[PDB]
Amino acid sequence: QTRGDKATKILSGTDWQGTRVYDAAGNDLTAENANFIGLAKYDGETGFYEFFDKNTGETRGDEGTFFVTGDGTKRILISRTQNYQAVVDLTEVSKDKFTYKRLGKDKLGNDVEVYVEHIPYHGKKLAFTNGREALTNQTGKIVTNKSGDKILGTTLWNGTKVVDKNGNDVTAANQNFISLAKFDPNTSKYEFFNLQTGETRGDFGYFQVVDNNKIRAHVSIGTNRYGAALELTELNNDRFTYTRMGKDNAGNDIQVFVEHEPYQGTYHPAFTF
Ligand SMILES: [Cl-]
Ligand SMILES: [Cl-]
Ligand SMILES: [Cl-]
Ligand SMILES: [Cl-]
Repeated sequence: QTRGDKATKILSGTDWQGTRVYDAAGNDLTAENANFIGLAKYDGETGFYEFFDKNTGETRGDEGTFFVTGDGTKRILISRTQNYQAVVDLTEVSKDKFTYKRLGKDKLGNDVEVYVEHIPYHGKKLAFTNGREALTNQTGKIVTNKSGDKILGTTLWNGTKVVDKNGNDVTAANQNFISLAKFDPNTSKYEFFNLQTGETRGDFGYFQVVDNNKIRAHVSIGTNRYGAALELTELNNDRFTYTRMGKDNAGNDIQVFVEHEPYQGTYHPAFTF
């Protein structure tokens, strides 16, 4: 069990409610950062979260993938309904108290570091509006009795091939998806690098393999901020493959499958963050 695994178990064990927002000195800034206060339901098994309104109990319409980094230091959210991502530094994860810090506002409207406290919620029984759906795309063995993250951590990887749903090669139509990829399971850091030059593609941040090894989720904190929760269709020491939208050889928009295998080139890329 990692420190992230321990945190995730605690987040999954109860519903939560934000209580107060404080600066480090304990000045109450809740009214100036009211939007940081709501209810939450976390399901570690499916790597899924949903937020609800503190006063009414109704969904905030914000659901998606969450995780805690392996080292226990950060929570990542990737919203599939509200088109954002967030990384926050965790300061406590205990059965009676969950706290993170981030940027907020003081009474004069200045930027300050604030701490958002939460305690267990025992009000309305909360249910996911949608939940993690079934994921049924598969192109090879998907290992489930070992940590997905640890499988990615075994080697540098590179994209080797892109195929359509019938196995037709469409790699030349999707070269933008072909990178040298580095994954660190302990820190949950990933970075993509150019295969020709060894240099970062400027796409880097935090990743985790979630949902019984069926999703690779990541958030880019680089030049172009985005997140993704990509369904894995093969995952083992020889190969991993995810599916997403791409192009066919004619330039039509189609479902594609991006295969990766352990990298055999000469580069030994370093994280640039
Ligand atoms: Cl998601
Ligand atoms: Cl393991
Ligand atoms: Cl082919
Ligand atoms: Cl394997």
